[PDB]
Amino acid sequence: MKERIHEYCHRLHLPVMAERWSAMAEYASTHNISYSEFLFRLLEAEIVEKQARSIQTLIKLSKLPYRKTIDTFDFTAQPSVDERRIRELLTLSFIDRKENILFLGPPGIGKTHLAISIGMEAIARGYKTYFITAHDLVNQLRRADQEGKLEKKLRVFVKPTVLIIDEMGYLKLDPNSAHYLFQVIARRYEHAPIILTSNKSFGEWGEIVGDSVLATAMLDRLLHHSIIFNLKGESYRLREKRLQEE
DNA sequence: ATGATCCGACGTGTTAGCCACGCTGACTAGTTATGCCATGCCTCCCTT
DNA sequence: AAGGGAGGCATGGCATAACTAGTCAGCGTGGCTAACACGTCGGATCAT
Ligand SMILES: Nc1ncnc2c1ncn2[C@@H]1O[C@H](COP(=O)(O)OP(=O)(O)OP(=O)(O)O)[C@@H](O)[C@H]1O
Ligand SMILES: [Mg+2]
Repeated sequence: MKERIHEYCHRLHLPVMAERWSAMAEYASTHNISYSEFLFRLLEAEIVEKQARSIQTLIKLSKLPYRKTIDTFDFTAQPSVDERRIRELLTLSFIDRKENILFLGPPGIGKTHLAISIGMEAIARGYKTYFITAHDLVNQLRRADQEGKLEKKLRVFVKPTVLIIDEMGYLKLDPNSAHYLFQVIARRYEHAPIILTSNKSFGEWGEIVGDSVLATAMLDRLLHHSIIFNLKGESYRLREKRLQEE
C-alpha cells in the first residue's frame, strides 16, 4: 500500500510530499495529531517548497547577473541617498502607483545594487520581474524585428511587472534602433514600473539615442510617474580597492 | 523536450437589410448544318 | 488461317443558307453581408 501511496504522490506531481512521507507518518504516529491539521501541515510545507522553487525559476528566467538585496547595502558609505526613500520603495507602492524608479550618479555608487535589490524584493512578493541592460534590450528588439517577430519580443519586454534597465548611457545606442527602446517606454507607460539606472543626465539622453525629439518624448513618458534619486559619493569599487590595498 | 492546462482570439450561427446576380425578351451577328464532290481508308472476299 | 486485292462507303473540304447563340436591357428574387452572441479551437506557458 505504501508503494501505491508513493506512486500516487509522484503522479499528482508531489515529489517533496513523497520524499517526506515516511517522516510525516512517523511524526503523526508518535504524536497524536488530527488528520485535518496533519494535512494542513503537509500542504503548507509543499506550498513553501513550491514557492521557493518558483522564486528560483523566476530568478533564472529574469537575467539578473548577481543576486543582492537591500540588507547588504551600506547607507553609511553612501549618505547621498536617504534610506527612508529606499525603504518606501521596498514597499512596492510604486507598482500600484505605476511609478518608475530612476537611479543616477557616478559609476559604482550602488545604482545597480539598489536596482537588483528592488527587483529581488518584487520577485519575492510574487511580482513578475525582468532584468536587462539597455544595449542588450535594443539589440534583442532589433534582431527580433529583423526576423519579423517584433511583437513577440515586445510582449516579452512588456509582460513583466517590473522591468529593470541597467547601464543606460555607458554605450551609445544605434540611432536606427533607439525607437525600439521608446516602444517599451511607450507601452509600459502607465501600465508597469520601470527601474532604470544610468550615469548620464537627462539632458544628455539625446546624445545617447542620437535623436533629441525621441529622447525628449522618452523622458516625458518615463518621468511622468517616477521617483528620481541623484546618488553621489566615491565609487564603491575604488573604496574596496583602497581597503584591500590598505 | 513533451504534455497538460489555462487563457485569449477567432469562427460560427442567427437575423435583418440591402445590393448584385439571374432570368427573360428582343435584336443582331456569327457559327453551324447541309449538299455536293472528291479522295482515302476500311471492310469484305478470295486465294494460298 | 493469314495476306493481298478490290470494291464500297464514309469523311473532309468548300459554298451557301438558315437557325441559334450572344449580348443588352429591365425587372424580380435570392444570396451575401453585417452585427451580435456564444462556443470551440489554437496558442502560449509552466511543470516533469
Ligand atoms: N553601498 C554598497 N553596499 C554594498 N555593496 C555595494 C555598495 N555600493 C556598491 N556595492 C557593490 O559594488 C559593486 C558595484 O556597485 P553597483 O554595480 O551596484 O554600482 P553602479 O553605480 O550601478 O555601477 P556602474 O555604473 O559602474 O555599473 C557591486 O558589487 C555592488 O554590489
Ligand atoms: Mg552599476
